[PDB]
Amino acid sequence: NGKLRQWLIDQIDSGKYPGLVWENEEKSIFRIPWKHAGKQDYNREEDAALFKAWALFKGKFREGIDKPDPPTWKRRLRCALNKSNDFEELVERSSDPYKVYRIVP
Amino acid sequence: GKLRQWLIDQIDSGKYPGLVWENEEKSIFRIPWKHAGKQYNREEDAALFKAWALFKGKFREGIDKPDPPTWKRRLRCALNKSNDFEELVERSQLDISDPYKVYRIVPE
DNA sequence: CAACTGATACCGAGAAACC
DNA sequence: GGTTTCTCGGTATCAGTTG
Repeated sequence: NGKLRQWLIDQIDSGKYPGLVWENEEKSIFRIPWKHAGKQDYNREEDAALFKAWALFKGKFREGIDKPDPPTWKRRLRCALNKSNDFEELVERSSDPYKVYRIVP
Repeated sequence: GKLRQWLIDQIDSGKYPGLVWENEEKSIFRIPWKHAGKQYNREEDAALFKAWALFKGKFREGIDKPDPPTWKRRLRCALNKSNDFEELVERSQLDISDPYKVYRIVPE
């Protein structure tokens, strides 16, 4: 139970994802890159990495077993972030597009 | 456990399309497992889940608001957890038009 | 129907709530 | 002690939009 919140915090603190950064000292709001896969500025490795990391973490994707599908990984994390009460996107603040999310206690 | 019989009675009834026996031994059956849209036979397909909530007194006409999603859910959570039935995943078919799941009645 | 979306239907694991 | 429902935290499909 409650794997998403802790996992995403760990992924931000990890520093393995460029653009996945905190935006205040309290570690309560963060920015998340949201590049479109069609556009040219879409570096496949770096812009799909966090979604692939969430599919791997939950066992939905297994390397060398299943066909990669970045669009499904993207949709899975978005649907999860919308559903979860722990996160709330701040829309008035969302070439390098992104989203901003606040963590609620 | 009123489920295990309740179900053979509804199969032998045949009051539900897509809900058939698979052998003359009365031991393996199909149960339709369609995904709702926004509504396309929203009452023919919901009949079994309605029947189950009516039976177990979870839905009394004129007292509760109808709710197809939770009628199918309850019946499905019951069938999967039940010990009187097992699913034959190798024969289930969730990738066709008019899809279904196949179960076996274990004797006891 | 490529990628993407919100809204909604759906699912399984415990945790109750019944029987 | 034995079945069925309830909770919860996600995941999947629908009916479109290009977010």
